[PDB]
Amino acid sequence: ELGVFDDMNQAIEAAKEAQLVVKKMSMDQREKIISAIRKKTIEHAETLARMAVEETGMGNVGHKILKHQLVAEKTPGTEDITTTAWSGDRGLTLVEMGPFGVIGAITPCTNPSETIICNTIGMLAGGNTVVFNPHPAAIKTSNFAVQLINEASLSAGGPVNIACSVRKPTLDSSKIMMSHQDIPLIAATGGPGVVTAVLQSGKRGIGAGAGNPPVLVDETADIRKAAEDIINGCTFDNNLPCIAEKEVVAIDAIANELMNYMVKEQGCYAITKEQQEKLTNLVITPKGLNRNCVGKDARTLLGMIGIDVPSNIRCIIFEGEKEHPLISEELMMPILGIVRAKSFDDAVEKAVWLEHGNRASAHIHSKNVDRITTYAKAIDTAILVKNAPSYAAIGFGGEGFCTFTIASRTGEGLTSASTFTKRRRCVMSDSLCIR
Amino acid sequence: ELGVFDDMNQAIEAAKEAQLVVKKMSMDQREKIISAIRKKTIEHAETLARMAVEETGMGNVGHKILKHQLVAEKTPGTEDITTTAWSGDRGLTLVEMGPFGVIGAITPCTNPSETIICNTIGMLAGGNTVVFNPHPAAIKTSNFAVQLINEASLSAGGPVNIACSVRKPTLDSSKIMMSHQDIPLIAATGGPGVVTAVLQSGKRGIGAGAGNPPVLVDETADIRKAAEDIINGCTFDNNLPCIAEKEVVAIDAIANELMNYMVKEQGCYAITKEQQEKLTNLVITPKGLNRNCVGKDARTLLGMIGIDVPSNIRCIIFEGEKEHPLISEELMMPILGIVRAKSFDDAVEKAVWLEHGNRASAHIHSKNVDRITTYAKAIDTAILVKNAPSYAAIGFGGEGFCTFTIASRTGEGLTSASTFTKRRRCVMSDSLCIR
Amino acid sequence: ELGVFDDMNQAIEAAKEAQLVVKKMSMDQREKIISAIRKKTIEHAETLARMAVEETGMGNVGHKILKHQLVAEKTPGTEDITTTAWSGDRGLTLVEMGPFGVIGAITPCTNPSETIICNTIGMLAGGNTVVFNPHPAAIKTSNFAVQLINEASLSAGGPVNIACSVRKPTLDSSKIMMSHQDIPLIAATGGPGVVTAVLQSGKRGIGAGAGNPPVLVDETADIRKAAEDIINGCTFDNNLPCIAEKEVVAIDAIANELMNYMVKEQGCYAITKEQQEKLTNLVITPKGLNRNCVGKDARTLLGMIGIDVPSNIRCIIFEGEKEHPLISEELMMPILGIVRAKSFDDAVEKAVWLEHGNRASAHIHSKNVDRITTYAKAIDTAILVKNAPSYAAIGFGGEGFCTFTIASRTGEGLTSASTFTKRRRCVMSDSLCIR
Amino acid sequence: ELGVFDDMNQAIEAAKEAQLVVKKMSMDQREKIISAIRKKTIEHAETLARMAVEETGMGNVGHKILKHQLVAEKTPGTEDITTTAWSGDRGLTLVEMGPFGVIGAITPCTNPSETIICNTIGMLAGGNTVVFNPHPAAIKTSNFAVQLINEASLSAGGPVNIACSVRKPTLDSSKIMMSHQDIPLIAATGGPGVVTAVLQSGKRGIGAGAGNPPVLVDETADIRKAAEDIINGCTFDNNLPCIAEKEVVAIDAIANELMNYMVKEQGCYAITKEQQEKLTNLVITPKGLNRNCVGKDARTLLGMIGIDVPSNIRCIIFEGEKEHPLISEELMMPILGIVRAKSFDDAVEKAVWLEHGNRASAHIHSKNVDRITTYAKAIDTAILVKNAPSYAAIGFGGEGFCTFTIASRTGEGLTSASTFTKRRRCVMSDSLCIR
Repeated sequence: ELGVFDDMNQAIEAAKEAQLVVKKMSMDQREKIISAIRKKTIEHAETLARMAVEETGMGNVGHKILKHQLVAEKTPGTEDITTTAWSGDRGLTLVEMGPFGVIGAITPCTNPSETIICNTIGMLAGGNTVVFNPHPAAIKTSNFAVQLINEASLSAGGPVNIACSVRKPTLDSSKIMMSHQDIPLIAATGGPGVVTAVLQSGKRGIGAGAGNPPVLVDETADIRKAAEDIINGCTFDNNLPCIAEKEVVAIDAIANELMNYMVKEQGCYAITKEQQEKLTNLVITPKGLNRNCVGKDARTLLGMIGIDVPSNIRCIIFEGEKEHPLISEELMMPILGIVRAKSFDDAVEKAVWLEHGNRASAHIHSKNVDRITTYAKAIDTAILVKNAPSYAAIGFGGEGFCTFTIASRTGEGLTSASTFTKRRRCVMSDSLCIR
Repeated sequence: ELGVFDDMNQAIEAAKEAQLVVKKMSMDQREKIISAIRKKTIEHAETLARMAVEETGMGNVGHKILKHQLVAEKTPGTEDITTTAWSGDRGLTLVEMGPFGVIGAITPCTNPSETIICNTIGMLAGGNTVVFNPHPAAIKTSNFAVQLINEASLSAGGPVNIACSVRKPTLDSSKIMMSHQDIPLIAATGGPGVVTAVLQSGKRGIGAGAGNPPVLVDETADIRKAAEDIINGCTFDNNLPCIAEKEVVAIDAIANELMNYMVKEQGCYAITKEQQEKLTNLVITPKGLNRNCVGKDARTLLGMIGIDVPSNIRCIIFEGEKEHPLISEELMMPILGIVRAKSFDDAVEKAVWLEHGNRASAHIHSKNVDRITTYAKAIDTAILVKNAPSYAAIGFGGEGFCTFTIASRTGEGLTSASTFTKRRRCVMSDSLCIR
Repeated sequence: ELGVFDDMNQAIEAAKEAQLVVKKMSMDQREKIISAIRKKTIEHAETLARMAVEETGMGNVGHKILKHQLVAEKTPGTEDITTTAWSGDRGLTLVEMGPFGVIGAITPCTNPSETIICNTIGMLAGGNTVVFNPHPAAIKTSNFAVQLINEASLSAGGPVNIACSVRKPTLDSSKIMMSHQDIPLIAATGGPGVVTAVLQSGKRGIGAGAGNPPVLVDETADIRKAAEDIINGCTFDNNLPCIAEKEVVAIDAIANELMNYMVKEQGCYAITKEQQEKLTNLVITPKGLNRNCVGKDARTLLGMIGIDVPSNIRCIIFEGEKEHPLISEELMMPILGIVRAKSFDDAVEKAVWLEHGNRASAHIHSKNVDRITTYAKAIDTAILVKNAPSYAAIGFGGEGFCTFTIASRTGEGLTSASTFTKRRRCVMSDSLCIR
Repeated sequence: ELGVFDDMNQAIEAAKEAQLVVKKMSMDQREKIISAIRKKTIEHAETLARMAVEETGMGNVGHKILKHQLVAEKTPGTEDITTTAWSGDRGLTLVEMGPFGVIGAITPCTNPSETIICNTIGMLAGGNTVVFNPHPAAIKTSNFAVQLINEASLSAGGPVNIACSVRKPTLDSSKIMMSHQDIPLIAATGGPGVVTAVLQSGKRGIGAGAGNPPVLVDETADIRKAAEDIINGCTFDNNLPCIAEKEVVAIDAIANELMNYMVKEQGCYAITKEQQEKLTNLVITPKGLNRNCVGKDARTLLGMIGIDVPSNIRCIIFEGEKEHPLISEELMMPILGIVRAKSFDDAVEKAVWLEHGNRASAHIHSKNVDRITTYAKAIDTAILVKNAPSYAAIGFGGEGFCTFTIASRTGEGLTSASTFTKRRRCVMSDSLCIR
């Protein structure tokens, strides 16, 4: 299988060879390989999507197809590689973005192939190659994505092995990456466990940690549209994405109108105190989160606690305190609690507890510039969406490019090609200021 | 003593308090505190400089005074904090540079107070505070710099403790910083030992590793000016700075002219094979580098092996192979070997071995754009100076700002305020595109 | 008198000589001359201000002193001159901002010395010199400013005649500028008559035309603060500035609260229908605008129609239709009509008529992002201030730099040094891309 | 015929209607219409090219096809429309690029359809429409291009009349454009006569004046490659383009080698003093330039003075003084004199006379950074190409985008969408700085 290897040392070596050609390739040559990856991704997004659902049991196909199309269209390519110039009496100074080399990447089972392909477009654009240690739940999907990219590069004249992976990811294979001297950067896209581990590797780690994104709704909001956007956003790929709304905080005065709209127009099903407890018991085990529930549609989750509901039901909503464990905990499930709030200031405090100091993602619906500003300042997230669904944050219905590696922990924010370069200052003294 | 504390947990706590005021300070308020730090630095550069020489035994006062003046003048302040905007049908998207929080910093005995103050200007500009664990050889100097900054902030209305330090740095106090949960970023300015250690901390580490900067001189160079620039650059603060030229590679045809110029006009003293061996024996011990020699002027080093020379001698030069240990090893001494080369291509290969894969700093004298380009591409350093002394790389006689934390390992290059921020995307959907 | 000449051909020649030195001056040399102009301006703003009031009869001293301090502090200098770089396989391409040469400038009697000095800072920063043909009402003031700048440049090592003027401006002297072959650019800061004339000169004309800036206030606005900001803005330097609010459009529901606040807290005096007609008769003559009224404080204007009012009265307000000639006409007087509006959409239409297709300046008080966006899009002005006084538009209490030459007609917007340069592309083929 | 009208007032009105839809179109909608124009241009470049040659008698088809493909590929679209943001304590300030409206354009018979289409892509990207008054020699070609664009916009959902023209251009129809109140900007791409006329119109004129681009070759140049590049560049589309090399200045020592290479490898034919005089008599008439010679290939021009030469001859070269009228005069003919020069400084002086103060285009072959810098500074052109053919200046084999409207006179340089917008500052006070 193309770009896939029996072990990590082989993956890294192959990748290191290809990178010697990649660092000397023009922008035009890289952009061709990248253009063919975009094309290959679109052509196979149906295959990639059903693979992920079939292998992991999570998410759904129509949303995963859109995810893959967003990656192909809006992931930055070589236009993201830029140069700055200062010139004056003392000459010209240039600052460039040079390659790192072979980058290691650790990728999730939620957006497995989206991450792999987004990372590669970016990383390749900057003259890097990349070696993946994919989540073992999504290994087939992941290595299919890898094989696609090499197909795409083979199509565009080469080289082979711009992206490599291993046939069987383990912890041993990931330990070998993180102590490999040929690898100076690792991008970690995953939970806190893996991110922490890369920032202990002795290499620079770009760390995409977790979150619990709240969405604030105040009384100035368009409430009908707020309902629509929040469910759309929460339920996207069955709540798998890190950015998706996972709990609401509603100003008291409009909280009934919002929730009403949610039931009556957005396919929401309000559960009783009783039903809340059996669902909590289901989705939160003594072992932590229920892997069998993560990324499951709401009809399926309701069905699992013996509640039969119409096929047009797509989200479980209820009103609860912020400590409610379906509210305080990141579930990656179309399960959305509403937390009622006395005041905007109380709303901000509740939202901030709920975000859990992650400074990952948070959302607001308000038409009031002071309100937005207040919330923005206090919540201090890598991402803030105002009056749209969360996925606007990655260019689905909002300005800006797509990524799947949001580096909230180590601070690079929404990663692109430029993230994965080294800065190089070039000082041409006392010449080449033409003024 | 102001900003200085008995232990690291106290340092960090004080710093964390001040940062709560700093993150809500305007740019104008930060820039005032920064303006007063610049002023305080200039007023006390004579004191800072003689302190460093007196405490460490290294460098010299006139050059250290200039180093401090460069920091005050050319370290970026709040103008380095920038914002990007994308607007279109789907609204306005902003990307901002938000504070990290309390940054930890580990600083050297070579440019102790320069680093402390440069870091602080940058870090403060971005809404951070900073806690230092200074090199223990330069603790007095370092903590004097710290106390100055708090004086400067006290002068500008507060707050106290924007920069903190410890009375007695140790390895215990640095371990406490690197495992402190209140600290998400550490800037490490030092050798590979300390940098490696911060990249194992579980936090993002900005890593300023070591080097061995070569300077290539070809036959198109202005040779008389190349002589002048290289000695000036090599001998600056007795070769302490990471960037300074520490070995030459000369195209054979002009190597005699260069070296001749060096002796006859630049205060160089050519040593014999005999004298080379006693100096190697002196400056390289079974314990590694001779701490008693590092940063010593050439008259002093010559004197230590019983060679008496006129006061106008400032650099030891000789012709040798690249493996010669005064040539291959970073000495931080005004000791500069010349390596003769058949051809430009041979010159590039020699220079590349000598740089030792650090991708730190390298230099060239050539008037030929293809030559410069060839060398630049192959040497791939964070810094490349063409036809000037190395310190042009930090704005002394070259375009661009000053830093003392050149992050060659982790890839941020010449650090400034913007380095020490987190990126924040703000998506204002379907409003505030005024076009 | 320094920089001032008997005739325009002499002015231009002297300016052309100085420019030969200016185009070869470093940024540091220009910035020194500029730094001394900033300093000289502050030191003499009291003199400049009382000169203008005393010579023209217009405005007031305290506000003119602040105007001059804004120019000194916030007019961009040589940091406004920037360079862009594109590098790739085909080499390096630079784009620079090169000088025009000798720029001609035509300046107003409202902000005479502010314009002269702002233009010069900018123009000098870019390697130009400048020749002024000052408004004849403010010739003394204007040529004093000129003489100051040459004093400032003399102080900083030269050259003399970076700014020149004529002892006696006329129409003949301005015709000679506009047909002078040594002058490729003219900046026209004045009414439509002079701007039109420069755009007929055969040279590039940068055209700062007139306006009638409306300020919209809706029901979401902070009304008490809206009152404060609008009077402060309208009455600044007795309404002389082009940007200042000159009429209000108020959403009906809060129009009484706004106007009430204006009378009770902002020193406003509401006039009756009767009093409106005698003031209209006063300030609008068969000859057009009453030169004896322009830039007069409200107590003085009220007094002129025999209405005695307390010294604490600073603005004349009344409610009227938009066609009311104190509302529809730019008066440059602290005379501010309020136009009541059924709805936001009606408010936008009224404001748009009132702006008169100038696309100059307009203002809004609203906390609603859709409202702001709607208004912004429809009014389409070079300048839009939201929830502040108009002078925020030039950095008094708002982000961004200062100018006094707002080129609304020819489209360059708020002029700075970069405006007054020529773009130069430099294509270095197949070299100096170091990546 | 689509977008073409019987008279100019109709053209302008139709254009003004379409622009009301264009100013409210998203970037995505504009970029679709633009994408279809790019596609339509490529599909019909063979038709456009042979039309121009057949109608004007000038240039050649293979080069015109490449010209059209460069326009389609490298003319900037809506990515050229950008936004700047400043945020701080006082809020957020945005600067946008808003539409002008209906732009008038005057276009040449040399690159008729290239100009029309390049202008339109740019102008449309910024929310403008455009009305053309095409050169009457190339009216069919020009109006075919116009009709294509409307075809392209019709294909992409509309609107019709984004570009308009007249069936029969005259001076009356161009006078009506230049005095039309619905038109605030005119782009003039043509000789000095038309540019001067637009800068007398009372509107902002963007003025693309003429030139005489010299190419300097010194002794450090790659001479064989210099020969190749200069002929390729000079002879491109039979020397029609404004940018093309039209005379050489050669350092004496390598001038024979260059010229030798030109004859022996580049299809050059050296003419005698005798033959020079009959060609001068041919191509320069008492009426000025010979319209029957402009843009004719060298075999044809040689043939016209009775000199029969092989089909492989593409350029007429000779050695002459700089005043030689085939050297000093812009001919737009593959006629290239070599001017021999004592020294680089003499070479620079000769080149500068030859450029004739146009500050249009100039070229150099030198590997020496000080040489390039010296020449660049003294020649001060909108365009400078180093070591490539001139057409690198527009992205054929050099970094940067394509244009056909190089505004050398009025200073905007290489025009793109951003040129044809008005700047708009938006000051959001004391809100929407999220930091």
